[PDB]
Amino acid sequence: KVFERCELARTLKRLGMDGYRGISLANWMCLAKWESGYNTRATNYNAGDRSTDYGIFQINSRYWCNDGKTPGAVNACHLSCSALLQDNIADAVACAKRVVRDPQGIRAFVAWRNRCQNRDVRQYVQGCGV
Repeated sequence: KVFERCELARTLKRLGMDGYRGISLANWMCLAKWESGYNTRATNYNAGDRSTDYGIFQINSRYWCNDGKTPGAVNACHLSCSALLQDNIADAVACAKRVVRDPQGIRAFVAWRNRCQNRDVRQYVQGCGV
């Protein structure tokens, strides 16, 4: 499913993402935008280390979810990577919350460092009623 901007913002809000571990909803929106374009079906294979990024937040199969074909997988979210390709993002959100519980927090997602950090991110939630 490809989310409309405000539809996604309200959805993340309901799922308890606003202010989770000090991360604002606008920051989460910026992350989703640049990781997948708000597309839950997005996948990206990393030929270098043989891992794959899954879903709206492009969560990696080496550390977070299990796809059974990634060398040295850890499955920290204790989830099948399949769960990260659903239209319903509850599982993706639960896993994203797990990711940011590590020391790095939101910094764990490189895309956030490149496109969101130290930038004006209000634009992502404006007009959404969140």
